[PDB]
Amino acid sequence: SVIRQTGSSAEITCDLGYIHWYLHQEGKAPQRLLYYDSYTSSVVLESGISPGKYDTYGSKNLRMILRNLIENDSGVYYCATWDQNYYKKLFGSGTSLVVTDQKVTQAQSSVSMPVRKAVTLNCLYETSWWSYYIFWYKRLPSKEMIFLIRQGSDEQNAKSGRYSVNFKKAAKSVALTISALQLEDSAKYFCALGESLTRADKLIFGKGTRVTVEP
Repeated sequence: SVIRQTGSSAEITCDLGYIHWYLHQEGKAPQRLLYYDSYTSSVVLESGISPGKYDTYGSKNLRMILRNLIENDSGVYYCATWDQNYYKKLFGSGTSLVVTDQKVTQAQSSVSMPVRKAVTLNCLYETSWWSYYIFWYKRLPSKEMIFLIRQGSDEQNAKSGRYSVNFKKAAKSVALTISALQLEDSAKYFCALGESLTRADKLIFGKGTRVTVEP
């Protein structure tokens, strides 16, 4: 939770070989800004992103500095990395900054359920790829993206714990159902697409869907 003001600079740190910095702005879906390889010190910026705006350093050490702040840099920044077995991308703690003066859509609306009752969150996705993965995450009030489930474009339906994906490739729909909804499940759930399991592969996110378990 970091206040700052235009023309200034900001140092997001990271508490996790390739690291991916994402930016998550209000009401928008999270997006990769770039990814950086420690080994090579190489950096690869995404389309439109301007070089010399984001500086990245480290390998305790890993940080990103933003160079010329502007209210649009406002948002919450995350560092990310593929798990050691590429089952999932792991996300860092999350850092909200405030500067002061292939498609994925989850249009479903804030939902409210009572406790110990199921909820199915919808997620529809567009893609040119023959093969890809879908990852569902839970964004906590602390702003931490937790990983939940992954559905493979060629697997049977995902089940893990209370989590269930009903996979419908023909219609590219992947709604997550959480089973015994409990108070703590009250969160915002993001649905993500990826193409392959590789150091460089990014995640394309929906804008997510608030769940509120009620007693």
